[PDB]
Formats: sequence, structure tokens, C-alpha cells
Amino acid sequence: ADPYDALRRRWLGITLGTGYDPAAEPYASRLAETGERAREHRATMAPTPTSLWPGHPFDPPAGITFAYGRLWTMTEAYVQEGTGATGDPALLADILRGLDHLSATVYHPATTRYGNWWEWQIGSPRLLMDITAALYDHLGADRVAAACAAVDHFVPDAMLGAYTGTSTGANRVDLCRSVALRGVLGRAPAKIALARDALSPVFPYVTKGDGLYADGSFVQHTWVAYSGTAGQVMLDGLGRLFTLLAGSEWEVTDPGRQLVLDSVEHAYAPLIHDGLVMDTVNGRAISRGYLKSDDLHVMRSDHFHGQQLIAAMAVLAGGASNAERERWHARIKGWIERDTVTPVLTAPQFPVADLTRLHAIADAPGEAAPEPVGHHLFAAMDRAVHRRPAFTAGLAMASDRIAHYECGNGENPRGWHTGAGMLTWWANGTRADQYTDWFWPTVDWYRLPGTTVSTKRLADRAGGEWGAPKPDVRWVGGATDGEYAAVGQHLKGLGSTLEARKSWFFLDDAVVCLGAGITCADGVPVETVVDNRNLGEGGTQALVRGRHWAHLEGHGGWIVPGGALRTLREDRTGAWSDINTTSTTERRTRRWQTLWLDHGTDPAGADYVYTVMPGASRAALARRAADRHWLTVLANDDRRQAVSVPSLGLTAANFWQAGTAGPLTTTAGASVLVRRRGRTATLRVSEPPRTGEALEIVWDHPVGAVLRADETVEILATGRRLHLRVTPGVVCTTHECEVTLS
Repeated sequence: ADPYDALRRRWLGITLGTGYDPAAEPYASRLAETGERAREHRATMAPTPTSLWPGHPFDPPAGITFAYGRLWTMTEAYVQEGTGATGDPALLADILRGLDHLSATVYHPATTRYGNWWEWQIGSPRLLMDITAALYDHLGADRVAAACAAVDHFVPDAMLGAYTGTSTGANRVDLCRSVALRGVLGRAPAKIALARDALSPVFPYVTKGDGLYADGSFVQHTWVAYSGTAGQVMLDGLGRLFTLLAGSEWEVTDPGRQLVLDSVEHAYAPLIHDGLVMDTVNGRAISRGYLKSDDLHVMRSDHFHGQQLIAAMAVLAGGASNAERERWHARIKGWIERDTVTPVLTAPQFPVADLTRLHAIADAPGEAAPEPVGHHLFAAMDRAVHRRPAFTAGLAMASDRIAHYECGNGENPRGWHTGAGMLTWWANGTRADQYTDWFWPTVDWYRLPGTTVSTKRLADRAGGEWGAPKPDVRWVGGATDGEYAAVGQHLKGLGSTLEARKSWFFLDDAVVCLGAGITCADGVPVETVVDNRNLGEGGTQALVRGRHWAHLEGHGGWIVPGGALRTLREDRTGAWSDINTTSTTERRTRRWQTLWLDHGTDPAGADYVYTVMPGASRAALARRAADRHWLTVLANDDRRQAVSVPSLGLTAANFWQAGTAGPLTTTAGASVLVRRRGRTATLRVSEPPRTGEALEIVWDHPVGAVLRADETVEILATGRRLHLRVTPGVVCTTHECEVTLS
């Protein structure tokens, strides 16, 4: 009918959800809880020249936002079925008095802003608009017009002008949201259109600093890999607006919008496993667990963050094409089926609108999609993710672009080595709670899985907060064909003289890990942590040691040739408060199985070889341990590290400098993957140092003719050898060339 009516109602569908049964669980419990809190706020509401609730003053301005936040909850009790206060006139009268009092006292066009800009331009107006929308029919024309004028005053048009300062990224999105709503409720088309338009500069990929990158990475705080939690914010915020405006005269039509939509499968989905989103992209938030300020007592964890990120995808899906919706829902349905740790459909933190969208997804006909097999290298944030039938793995590195770790606001004080080549993993089709079940509050932060560290003692927050500490290196990245990968990290340890070359070769049922050039002058032992597994409370999983191997029941195994493997099993006790000033002091005990290699004190060019086989059975492990022809280490030194795997027709090489490994030669630091498939071979090369200088590769193998090659790849010779000249760019893109053999 009317276009403003269609938006208002669509927004209420988005904010409150639609078409569920308020008498069914879990809705019924969420609605009752909103009722119960609304009664407590109504009982305590007390209007005075300086507050609306006692103890929350209007200066500092957080007191204003705090007041609107409670009137919102009161509104929800008013409009929703099953709260035990649905449609109660006395509750209505109290929301009114509270709104009038804020309007009359602080939040109006005569007040010149004080303190934190965010409370006036984001916190408060986003709630005022939602209240005005939910209570549109009960508020009268003067209140509606006065809410609009207040928004015009605190968020003028100019706040949607220059894309800078407090008006970028998530801030820009949330500013548009208020303007858009003010347009809808005040029936002002120009404000809607300005909201629509001011979304545009959020769409393009960035190439430095905060934002989404073309390769799918997502960075925040300038240096910190942050897809896990900051991604939730950008998808939910944009998701709300794309959905609101879809089908209307102000629908987003900017072709950039496709980069937002593409991000769901290209940036976020690969970091989601059976419901969790990987702690390698959760920054300091890995340390929260039970928050002291959280009255619902819901543990933060990789699953909790995953649930939020999944919910946000389900929001954006109303703003996408049909074909997109049907792919995204199929993925979400798969996650909903596989997450046995924190059941998505009954997650306690979900409000009913999120519950509604996720149940509609689970109740629809259509595939539950499995996570596809493959490899995603997020080079711009130094992250990799590998999936095979037997397991899922996530790797965290650090470079001159990406912090070793973030600490700040009293969180994550010991996260120093989470960037030191940390290799996290899950065995597929087992409960996916390895990092969820009080992993972080109990772990030994000096022996994170996969890493090489000096055992040197470090202070809490060593290196500085907010992602200040970055190793002084360039070569961090790799090459992939979307299925297998050569990844390498030139490591300088946090707060240490440690320097090391670490490589990972992600194969079909294993990751082969090579290290070389391990050099330290700290005066203390240096370790490589072959693994460190949380076993849960009182775990009795058998550890069996053949081989040069060990196998951990329920987990997988490790092959370490040349012996000297150490192991320790021990119980460790801790509390989230040990790693977060804002978390509770409740304690748990967890048992741990830790494996490592001891490089001695002051190593000078030490090295290692090990293979981890996540998810492997005992028997698969004993056979691979006895098999000495499946893998050849072609080179393992500080000039180059390289493997040959005949069963995959695979040659993989990290060149730390010009050199030769097996049949490959390069003029410069490069990562190279060659795959031979009968009569065809594909070559992939990237340049992780990112100098962008042209480099040459020679593959000593007879090749017939070139089938295809990227523009950036020049063919210098075929016949007896293949000789390429690659102009590689500065973002560690993998360049491709496919040739017929021989």
C-alpha cells in the first residue's frame, strides 16, 4: 500500500520477528524474561532533573542511552504476546512519561552534545527510533515528530557526508540506520534516500587498515585479524538495512553492494565449523567467557561468537537474491544440524527475531549443506583454514601487517603467542568443543599448539595493547589451489630475540610442518609445540606411543621422525578472571595432553619435521608412521623448505630467498605449488614478501603446451622445462598456469 508503512512494518519484522508461536519454547521463555525485566524497570523508574533511573545520571551521556535501553525493553513487554504485560495501559503510561522526561530534559534540539559523541549519534537514537516504530500507533503525532527532530539535531545530514572520523565502517552503518528510520517514521523520502546513498562508501574493499579485503580478510584496530566478532557487526548492521530497503524505491542499487553479499561465502563461512567461528579471528574476545556484567550467565566462546555470526548471516539473507538466500540457508541449516555444543535453535542469548529467522531456516525444505572440502588462505590477515573429510584446521600467523595479538580493556593479557604459527584443529564429526570447554582459562599460554617460542617469561600485555606488537618481517603467506596449500611464516618471537622459518603443507589427511633456521639468544630454552590438546575435565583418552609417533584417542596423531618428542599430561585449574579483568572468578579444572620438541638454550639454526594427522585413527597413524616413501622432504633450511608427495602428484616449496628445491628454481622469495594430474599440470606461485618485483620460476619437467595462464604470468619457455616470469602484485595473490605434459 503506502511505502512508509511497508518499511515500518518490515523493520518491526526485522526487530521483533514475525510469524512464530509465542506459546512454544524457546520463544515463551524469552518473552517471559522480557516481561520480568520490564516490571523491574517500571517499579524503579524515577524521573529527576538528572536521571530517569537512580544511579544513572544524564552526565556522562551513557545515562541517556541507558534510559532509552530500558524503555525499549519496556516497549517489548508492551507489544509482544506472552510477556504477561502485553497491551497493559499502565506500562504504556510509564514508557510515555519516561520518553517525555528524556525529551523534555536532555534529548532534544536545545541540548548541545557533551562527552562521548557515540551515545548521542548512535546509542540513544537507534533505540529512540526503534521505540517510536514499535509504539507508532500509541505515541501521538507530537512525540513522533519530536523524536524525528531530535535525530535531525544529533545526526545532521553532514554526519552522512564525509566518510572520515566517526563516520566510517560500522559507525557509518549505524548512522544511516537512524537516518533511515527517521525517514520512515517522519515520512521524509529525502532522509531515506540519503541513508541509502551514504552506505556506498562502506562497500569497497580496503587495501590497508580496517575493513574487508579482496581476499576475504577482515581487519580491525588497524592490525588485528577480526572476522569473527567484527564481522558479526558489519553483517548484522548492513544486513538490517539491505533487508529493510529491499523491494522499495530506496533499495540499495549501488553495484558495490555485491561485495557485501559475496563476503558471506568468501570471507565468513570458511571460518565457521559446526557452528563455532574460529578463535584465530576473535582477537581479545577469546578471553571473555563468563562476564561479570552478564545477568543471563551465557559463556562467551568460539560457539557463542559463531552463533552471533550465523544469526547476522540470516539477517543479511533477506537482502540478497533468491539464489544467494537458498545457498546461505543451506549452509546455516548444516551448521544448525552439526552444532551439538551450543544448540543454535535454543541459544539463550538470542532474542525472538533471531530465533524466528533461524527456526524458519531449519523448518524450510532444502539441503543441509556440509562444509565444503578445501583451503582458504586469508593472506591479508595472515590466516589459513583447511578442510578435509577427516578434519578442519585454522592457522594464525603475524607479520609487519598483523599483530601477534590484541590485548586492551583488561582482556587477553597473555595472548602473546596466538600469532606464533598457532595451528588449531578439530576432528570432523566429533563434538567440536576443543577450544570452547574452558580451553583459554586453563591453557598454558607459553605452549600454544603448533607454535615455536622462546620459554622466556613475559609480562601481561607485553608488546603493548591494541595490536601494537608486530614482528619485523615481510615473508608471511603462501600459495594454494583452493584445495591444498604451502604456507610459511618468517617468525620473530614476541618480546624475544627468537627468529625461525615455519612452513605448513596442508595435504589430504595431514599437515606436514617444517621448521628451520631456529635461532635465539635469550639464554633460555626454545620449544616447538607439536600439540597441546584440552581433554575436558578428568579426561581418560588413551595416548599411545609407537615409535616416532603418538596417537591421542578421540583426537588424532603425530609423527615425529628423529625422535626426542616430549609429552606431559596434567590437570590445570583457572578462571576467566585470570585473563580478563571483566570476567568472573569461577574456576574449573581441565586435563591437558601436551607434546613438544625442545630445541635447547640458544639454538643456532635448529630445525624440525613433524606431521600432524588430525582426526586419524590409531591404525591410520601407525601405518603412515611406518611408510617411508609417501613424503620426501626436498629441503628444510632457512633458504627453503619443500616437500614432494607422489600420491598427490604434488611438489610444494616455500622459498625464503632465491634458490632451488627439487625440480623448482626461483629468483626470489615465493611460495610454489605444482600439481601433476596424468597428462596435465598446474603451477601456482605467490610472492609473500609483497615487493611486487617480477620473479622467475623454472620447473624442470618436460611440458607440451600451455592450456591457460593468468595475465600476470609470462611463459618464457616450454619443451624441456617450463620457465615463467610472474609480475606478482603486492597482496600475495596466487597466480596460475596450466600446461599439458611432457
